[PDB]
Order: sequence, then structure tokens, then C-alpha cells
Amino acid sequence: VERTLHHFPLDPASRQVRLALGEKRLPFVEMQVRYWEMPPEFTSLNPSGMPPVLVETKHQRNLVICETRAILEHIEETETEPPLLGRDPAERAEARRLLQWFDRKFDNEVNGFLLHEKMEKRLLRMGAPDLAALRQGREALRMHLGYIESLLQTRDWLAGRRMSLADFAAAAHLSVIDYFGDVPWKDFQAAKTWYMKLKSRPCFRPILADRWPGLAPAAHYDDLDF
Repeated sequence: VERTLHHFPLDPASRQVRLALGEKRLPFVEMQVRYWEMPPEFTSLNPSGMPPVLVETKHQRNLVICETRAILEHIEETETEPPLLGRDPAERAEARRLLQWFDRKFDNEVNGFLLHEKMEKRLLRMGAPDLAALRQGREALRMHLGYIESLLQTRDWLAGRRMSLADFAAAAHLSVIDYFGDVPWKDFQAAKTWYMKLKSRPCFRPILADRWPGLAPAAHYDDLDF
């Protein structure tokens, strides 16, 4: 199968797909999309206008898989090597719960403040961050970090004994916040240790190489020691 991933580098959803494909050693070509500019041609691929979109081609027939709910389940169903969902129903349920936790709750309570006020406003030339919005995002982030810390002191990985899509979801989201220097790793020891381990995996390497014009990452962003 040929794979083309239409994505935006600093998008957590996109990064989850890049981590899953990398971890499964599935090659893909990438096409970067400035989706906020609503390029007509991308909206013809995905009517929501949002990345990521994975196009799988086999014998010149295309399967256009849009956004993470469809993409991640497709990957896990069709490429078992290695599994990013556990075998026990409880581990599968817990990982999926955590996918939803990050894609909805974390995205709303943290990203809607920290990523909106800094990255999105910059890209749309809408001016400076609202400092109160930033303070609200930072406090929400600390509450989410505390939650994952409590999990990681009781489990090896977020969803239990096996590394899963839940780890990649949390790490994808945190990696973008980390690019903008906003994660207080020093205060959450189990979470710091967990991220350091994820960040050193081969699948993470391209993500650490991400750079976008006008958006200069924190100095430690691509350091394996931080």
C-alpha cells in the first residue's frame, strides 16, 4: 500500500497518525497543508477542512481516510505489527477513553487557550496573546498533567502495562505545547520520565525535526535530555 499523509506539522491530531505509522514502520509520503487558509483542493479531500488525511493507494484505487478516529482504528485493524491497542477489553477501553480525553477535553481546556492564543493567532495575524486566556490554559494544563501523573505512578503506560495509542495521543498533544515551551515537566516526575522515553523512540524523531517558519521552538524541544 502507498500512503500519503496530508497534515499540518504542529497539529496534535496529525502527530498521532505520524507516531502510529512510524511505530508500525509503515512508510508514508507527506504533504503539508496550511489548512487555516482553506485551500479548496484540501476541502475536496476532507469536507471538514481539517487534517490529518491519510490516502492509501493500492492498484490505483484510493482510500481517503479522514481524521484520527477513522485513521487510528484503520491502522490498528489492518496493520497488527506491533499492536497499539491491548488484547484485554479493559486495556482497549481505557486507551480509547484516553484518546477521547485528549482529543476533546484536553483539546478544549488547554489547546483552546495555549495553542489558540500563541500559534493560531500568530498564523492568522490576529495579534498578541490574551494573558488571562494563557493563565487559564496553563492552570488547566497543570490539572491535566496531575491527572496523567497519578496514572503513571500506578501503571507503566497510560492505559496499563502496554504502550498504546493513549500514550501517543497524550504525547502528541504535549509535544506541541512543548514546542512552545509551555510544559512544566519538572513538576511531574512520572510524566517527565514517560515523555523522555517516548521522545527517544524512532517514531518520534521526525516530529522532533518539525519546524515551521516564524515559529521557533523551545531550545529543549528536540533534546533527548531536558
